[PDB]
Amino acid sequence: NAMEEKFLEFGGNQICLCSWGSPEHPVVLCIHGILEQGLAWQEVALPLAAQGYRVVAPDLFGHGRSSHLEMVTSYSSLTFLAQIDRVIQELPDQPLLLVGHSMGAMLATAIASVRPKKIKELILVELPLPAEEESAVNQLTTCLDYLSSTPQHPIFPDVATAASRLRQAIPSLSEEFSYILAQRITQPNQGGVRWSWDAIIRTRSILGLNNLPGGRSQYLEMLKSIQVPTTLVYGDSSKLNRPEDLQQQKMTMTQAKRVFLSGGHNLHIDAAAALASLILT
Amino acid sequence: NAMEEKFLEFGGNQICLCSWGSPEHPVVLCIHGILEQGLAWQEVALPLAAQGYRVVAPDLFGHGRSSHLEMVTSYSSLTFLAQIDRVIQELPDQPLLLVGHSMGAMLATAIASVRPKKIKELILVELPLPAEESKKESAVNQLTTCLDYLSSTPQHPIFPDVATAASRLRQAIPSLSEEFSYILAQRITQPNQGGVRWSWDAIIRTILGLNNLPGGRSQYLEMLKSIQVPTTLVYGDSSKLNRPEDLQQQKMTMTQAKRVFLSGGHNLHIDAAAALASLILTS
Repeated sequence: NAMEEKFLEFGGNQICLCSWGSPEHPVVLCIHGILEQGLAWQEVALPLAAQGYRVVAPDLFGHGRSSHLEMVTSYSSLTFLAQIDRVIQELPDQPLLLVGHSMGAMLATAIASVRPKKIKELILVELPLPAEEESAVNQLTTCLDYLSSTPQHPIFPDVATAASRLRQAIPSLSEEFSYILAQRITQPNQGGVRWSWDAIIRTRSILGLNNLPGGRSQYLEMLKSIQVPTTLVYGDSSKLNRPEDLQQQKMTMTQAKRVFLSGGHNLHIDAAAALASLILT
Repeated sequence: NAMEEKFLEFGGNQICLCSWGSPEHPVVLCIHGILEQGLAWQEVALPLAAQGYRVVAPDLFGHGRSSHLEMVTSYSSLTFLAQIDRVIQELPDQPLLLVGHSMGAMLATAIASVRPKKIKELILVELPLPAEESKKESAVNQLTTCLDYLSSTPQHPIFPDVATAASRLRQAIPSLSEEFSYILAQRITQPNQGGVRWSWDAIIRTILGLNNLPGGRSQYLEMLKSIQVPTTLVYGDSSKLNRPEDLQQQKMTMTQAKRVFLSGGHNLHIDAAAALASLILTS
């Protein structure tokens, strides 16, 4: 029943893999979104594991218990894609179910476009549309100044404060689950605790984590190119996608099934059971 | 006199700074191209140092004596740009002469666009332009090729001795003296599997998109157009790097740049080293 954790070496760093279920069972590979962690999948993972699946959810670099990258420029969608590809390499050589949430869904789309034989079904939860289109020089200046900044996390009195922060951000989290999440990504410091994920990732837009290595044009190509059965899952009260954004996705991924669940952006929390059932279908 | 090396820590890695001349003298910062090393600037650096300049040539990560990046995806133009920005932050706070060759010239243009107040003169030796790209969809194929490559573990050839490695350098750049070819190979070889291999990172020889920033030909020209610092475009009169249309494009885009043709091919830092030093000295 309980989550297991193991580390896998990659590129001089360590990837923390969270898993639930029997190691001999068919794999559901789940990719979390920005600032989250593999444990965020727990409410989806438990009913899947109960039905005979092995659920595997890596912490992306800089998140959860995975290594922070010592050189800031190593944080890129390309690095996360290589990380996920390495995780797949470590899993059994059978087509698996691939699920991604938000940034995780963008990553999953790229992985499914590159490794179609490995992907039995693709489930894209709250897929974002890339930014549409100022000068590259001014972009580059902002980026280089950001990379040299040395962002720090605030000091909370205790883990309970951190858990309350997570519940403010995702009101459907139980007190228990908010604490289980917060304790895994806090560390003692300066007489209290602070987040233990890499502070540099909090301005993901400037780091380019909102886009794939080839930019928007690579992303739109990918969406239409996906060869594997796919379901687009959205929260019926999410504000991630405007109506025109939903239409852009529907008109690009014309072969994808589309499902709306009861919840906002954070459907892995808001509608965990419904999402697990969807994956089981 | 002789080259000195000083190491600077950055991002958990080590940057080797090759330098010639007195530490208190005005700086000429030189950026080498792909597969080369800071020592490749020596023939330019000696006459500059003799005229009272401090010449500094960093080894780019994965090259020369700088660290290899243990995660392959770390090799990007942005990483090299951040590395060069870090090196500038380490140098005195006085506008300096920035010189780049080939890929190093591309990197030099980007850093000059970002930190113009730091640059007295920008000297661009054999500046490339990105090719006009096809509008055919190849981005899935490109990412596949890239991911497969990133997980490959290419091995360098094993040469029987350093003299053989030096011969390979001299075949690549015929104007290299036997002596200088040997000095370069000496620095970038190491024992392996019964002979010697290159000591730079084998993954760099490639498909990784290392040669250019994100944007394409059009975006890059906009960068070039924006350059406010005094600039000299330097070309080899027998170089085939730039077609006449590419030379024309650079001239049209950078209307305030001075332009000069030196006697030699692409590898002017070797072919025309004294002439290039002379040009730098007159800026």
